[PDB]
Amino acid sequence: ASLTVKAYLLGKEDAAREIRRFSFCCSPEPEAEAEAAAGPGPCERLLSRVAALFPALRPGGFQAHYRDEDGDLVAFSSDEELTMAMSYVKDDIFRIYIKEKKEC
Amino acid sequence: ASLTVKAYLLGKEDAAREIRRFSFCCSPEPEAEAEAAAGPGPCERLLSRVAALFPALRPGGFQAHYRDEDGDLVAFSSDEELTMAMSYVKDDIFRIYIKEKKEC
Amino acid sequence: ASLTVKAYLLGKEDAAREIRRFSFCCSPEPEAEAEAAAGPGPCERLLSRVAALFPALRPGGFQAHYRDEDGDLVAFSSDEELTMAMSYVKDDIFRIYIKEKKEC
Amino acid sequence: ASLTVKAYLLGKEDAAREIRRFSFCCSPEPEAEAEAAAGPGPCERLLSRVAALFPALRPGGFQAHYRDEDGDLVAFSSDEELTMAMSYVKDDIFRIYIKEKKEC
Amino acid sequence: ASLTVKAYLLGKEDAAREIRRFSFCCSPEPEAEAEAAAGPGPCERLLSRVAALFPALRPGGFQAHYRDEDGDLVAFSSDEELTMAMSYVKDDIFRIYIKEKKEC
Amino acid sequence: ASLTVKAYLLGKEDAAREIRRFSFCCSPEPEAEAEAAAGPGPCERLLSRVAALFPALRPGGFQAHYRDEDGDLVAFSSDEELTMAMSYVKDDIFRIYIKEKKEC
Amino acid sequence: ASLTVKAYLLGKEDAAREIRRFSFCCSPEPEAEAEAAAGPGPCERLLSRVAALFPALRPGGFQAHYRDEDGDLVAFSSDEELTMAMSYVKDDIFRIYIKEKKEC
Amino acid sequence: ASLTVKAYLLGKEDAAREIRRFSFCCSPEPEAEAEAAAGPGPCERLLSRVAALFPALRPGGFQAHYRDEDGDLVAFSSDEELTMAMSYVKDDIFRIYIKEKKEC
Amino acid sequence: ASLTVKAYLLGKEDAAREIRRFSFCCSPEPEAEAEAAAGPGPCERLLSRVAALFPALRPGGFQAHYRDEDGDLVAFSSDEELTMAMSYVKDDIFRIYIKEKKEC
Amino acid sequence: ASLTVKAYLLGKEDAAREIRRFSFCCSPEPEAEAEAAAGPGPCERLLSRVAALFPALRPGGFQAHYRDEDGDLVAFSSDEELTMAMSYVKDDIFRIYIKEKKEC
Repeated sequence: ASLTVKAYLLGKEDAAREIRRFSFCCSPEPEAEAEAAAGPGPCERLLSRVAALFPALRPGGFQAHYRDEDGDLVAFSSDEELTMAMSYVKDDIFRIYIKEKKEC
Repeated sequence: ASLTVKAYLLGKEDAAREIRRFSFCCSPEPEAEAEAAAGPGPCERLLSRVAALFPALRPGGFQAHYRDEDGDLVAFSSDEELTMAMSYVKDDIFRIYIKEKKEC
Repeated sequence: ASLTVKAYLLGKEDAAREIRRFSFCCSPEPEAEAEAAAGPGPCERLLSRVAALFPALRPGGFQAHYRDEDGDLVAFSSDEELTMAMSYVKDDIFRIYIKEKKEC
Repeated sequence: ASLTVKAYLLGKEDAAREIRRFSFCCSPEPEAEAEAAAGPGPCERLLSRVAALFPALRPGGFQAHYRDEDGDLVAFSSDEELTMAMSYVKDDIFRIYIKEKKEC
Repeated sequence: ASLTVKAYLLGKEDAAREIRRFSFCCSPEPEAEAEAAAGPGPCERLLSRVAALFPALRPGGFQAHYRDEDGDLVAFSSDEELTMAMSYVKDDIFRIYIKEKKEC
Repeated sequence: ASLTVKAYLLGKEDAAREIRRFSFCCSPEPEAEAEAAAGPGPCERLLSRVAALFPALRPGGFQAHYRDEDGDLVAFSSDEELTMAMSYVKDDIFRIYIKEKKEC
Repeated sequence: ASLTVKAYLLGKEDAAREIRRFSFCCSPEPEAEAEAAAGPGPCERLLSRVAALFPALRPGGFQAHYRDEDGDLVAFSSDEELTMAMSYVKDDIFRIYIKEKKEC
Repeated sequence: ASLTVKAYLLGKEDAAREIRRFSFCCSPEPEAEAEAAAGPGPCERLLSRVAALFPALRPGGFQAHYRDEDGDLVAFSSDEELTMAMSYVKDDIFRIYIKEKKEC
Repeated sequence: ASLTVKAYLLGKEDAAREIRRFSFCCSPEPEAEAEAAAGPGPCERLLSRVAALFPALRPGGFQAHYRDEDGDLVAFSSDEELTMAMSYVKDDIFRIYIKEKKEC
Repeated sequence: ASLTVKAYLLGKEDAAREIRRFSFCCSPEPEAEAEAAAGPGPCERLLSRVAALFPALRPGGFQAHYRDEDGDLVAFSSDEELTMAMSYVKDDIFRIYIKEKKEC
C-alpha cells in the first residue's frame, strides 16, 4: 500500500508555510518475525518521518492534523486514531496539516 | 451501536482549540457475566477516554458539555444525564465540548 | 519511559535564576536481581541528580516543588509523593521548581 | 473512596508556607474482622499522616483546619467533626490548613 | 541523462526576480570506482550548483521548491525527495523556485 | 559534522553586546588512538573556544546558555547536557548566549 | 582577488557618520619567500588600513563588524574569523561597520 | 433508521414552489418473511410517497433530484442510485428536489 | 479500486441536461479463471452501464467524453484510450460528458 | 520517449469536431535486429494510428497538420518533415490537426 503524504506546515493564520510531499508505508510492514515487540506504531513512524524532513521543526514539538468532512482541522496523535484519519484519503494523497506547539 | 464522538476542546472565548473525533461504544457492553459489580459507568468510560486522547488535559480536570436546542452548552457529568445528552446525536456524531476547570 | 525534567531554580521573588533541563528514568530500573535491597528511591535518585548538575547548591539543602492545577508550588520530598507530582507531566517535560533552605 | 487531601501549612499572616497534596482513604477500611477494637479513628489516621509527611512539624503539635462557607478557618480535632469537615470537598480535593501550636 | 534546470529566484509576492537556466547531470555519475564513499548526494550537488551561479544568494541560505499538480510550491531538501521532484519534468526542463531564508 | 556556533554576549537587560559566530567540531574528533585518556570534553572544548575569542571575558567566568522551546535561557555546563543543548540547532547554527558571573 | 571594502563608521544610534570605500587584497600576497615569519595577518592588515584612512579614529581603538543573515552586527577581530566575515561579500563589496571603543 | 425527507418542488427558474417535509424508513423493513418477492424497492417506495403527498403532481410524471458537492441537481431513479443519493444526508434531512416531466 | 463516475448528459449548447453519478470498478475484476476469453473491455463495461442508467438514450447511440487540461471535450471509445481518460480523475470522481449521435 | 499526441479533427470553418489524445513512441523502436528493412516510417506509423482510432475517417484520406509559430496549419506527410513538426512539442503534447481530403 504505497501512500503519499502531503505535509502542509501551517503558519500564522493557518496559511501554509512549507509543503513537503513524501511517501508512507502504513499497511506495509517489515519481515514476518519478531526482532522486537512490534516496531514503532504506524503513527509513531509517521511523526518520526515528518520530523525528519522539515528542518524548521524538532521532534516532539508539533501537532499533526487532518481535515474532516466539516473542514475542521482534527488533530491526531494516536495510532488507533491515525486509522480514522486515513479514511479520508482521496486518491492516494493523505494531506496532513502540521502546527507547532507554542506557549499556550 | 457504533457511536462517533467529536470532542471539541474549547479555548478562551469558547472557540475550539483542538478537535479529536474518536469512537464510542455506550450501548455495547462486555461479556454477559459479572467479573465486577457492573464495570464503570457509561459516562465514566466516556470521560476516561476523552482524558486519554488529549495530551493538553489531565483526568478529573475538565467539564464535558453538549449543545441543546437553544444553543447553550449544557454540561453533563452523570450517566443518567449522559442518556439525555445522547438524544441530540445527529447522524452518528455526538459532539461534546470540553472546558477545563480553572480557578473560579 | 524517557522523561525530561526541566529544573527551574527560583530566586528572590520566585523568579527563575537558572534552568537546567536534564533527563530522568523513573519507571526504568536496573538489572532484575538484587545487588541491594532496592536501590535508592525514585525521589532519592531525582534529588541526587538535581544536586549533581547545579553548582549553586549542595545536596540536602534544597526543596523541590511542582505546580498543581491551582498554580501553587506544591513541594515534594517523598517517593510516594513524587508519583503524585508526576501526574502533571504535560508532554514529557516534568517541570520542577528548586528553592534553597535558608534561615527560617 | 479515593480522597485527595491538599495540606496547606500556614505561616505568619496565614499565608501558605508549604503545600503537600497527599491521598486519603477515610471511608475505605481494612479487613472485616477485629484484630483490635476498631483501629485508630478516621481523624486520628489523618493527623498521623499529615505529621508523617511534613518535616517542619512534629506530631501532637499542630491544629488542622478547613474553610467553611464564610471563609473562616474552622478547626477540627474530632472524628465526629471530621465528618462535618468533609462535607466541603469540592471535586475530590479536601483542603486542610495546618497551624502550629505556639506559646499562647 | 542531460537535464536542464531553470532556476527561478522568487521575490516579494512570489514573482520571479532572476532566472538562470543551467544544465544538470543527476543520473550521470563519475568513474566507477570509489575515491570516496559516494560523492555528494544528487540533491547536494544541485544546491551546490544553484548557489554557485546566483550572485544574490549564499550557500546554505535558500530553499529550493517545485510546482506539483496542484500549483503549490512544494519544497525539497533531501535526495530521496529530489527523485519525487524530478517526476514533474516536462520536456527536459526541471523548473525549480528559489526562496531565501529570512527572519521567521 | 561542521557546526556553526553564534555566540551572543548578553548585556544589562539581556540585550546582546557582542556577537562572534565561530565554527565548532563536536562530533568530529582527532586521531583514533589514545595520547591521553580522552581529550577534553565536548563542552570543555566549547567553553575553551568561546573564552579564546571574546576579549571582554576571561575563562572560568562566564555561563553559556541556549534558548529552549519556551524562550527561556537554559544554562549548560556539562557535556551530557551539551548534547541536549545541541538538539535545538536550526540549520547548522547553534546559538549560545553568554552571561558573565558577577557578585550574586 | 581585488576586493572592495566599504567601511561604514557608525555613530550614536548606529547611523553611519562617515563612509570610506577603499580596496583590499586579502587572498593576494607578496613575494614567495620569507623576509619575515609570515607578514601581518589578513585581519591585521585590514584594521591597519581602516585606521590609516579615517582621521576620526586612532589604531587600537575601534571594533570592526559585519552584518550576517539575521541583520546583526557580528564583530570580528581574528583572522580565522575574518574568513567567516568574507563569506558574506555580495558582488565584490565587503561592507564593514566601525564602532569606537568608549568607556563601558 | 428514522430519516426525514424534505421534498422541494422546483418551479420555473429552479426556485422552490412547495416544500413538504415528510419522514422515510429506507433501512427499516417489514416482517422477516416473504409475503412477496421483496416488496417494492427503496426508491420505488420513496417516489410512491412523494407522489402521495403533493396534490400538484401525479405519479410517474416527476423526476426527483439531489444536490451533490458541486451544487448540481443530480437526478436519481434507481434504488442502487438512491443509496448514493443518501450518502449526502446532513443531519437526518435528505433534501430532494422535484421537477415535473414536461414536453421536451 | 472503487471509482465514482459522474455522467453529465449534455444538451443543446453543451449545457448539462441530466446528471447521474454512479460507481465503477475498472481495475477490480471477477474470479481469476477464464469462463470466457477476457470478459468485455473496461470501456465496453463503462458504456454498457452508462446506457443502462439513462432512460433518455439507447446503447450504441452516444459518445462519451472527458475534459483535458485545455478544457476541451476529448472523446473516448477505446479501452486503451479510457486508460488515458482516467489519468484525469480528481479525487475519485471521473466526470464524463455524454453526447448523443444525431444526423451529421 | 513517451510522447502524447492530441489529434484534433477539424470541421467546416476549422473548428474542432472530435479530439482523441493518444500516445506515440517515435524515438522508441523495436528489437535491434532486422526482421524487415526498417519497419514503417515514424510518420507512416503515426498516420496508421490516427486512422485506427477515429471511426469518422478512413486511411489514406486525411491530411495531418500542426501549428507553427505564425499560427498557420503547416501540413506534414513525410518522415523527414515529421521531425520538423515535432520540434514544436510544448510539454509532451504534440497537437496535430486532421483535415479530410474532399473534392478540390
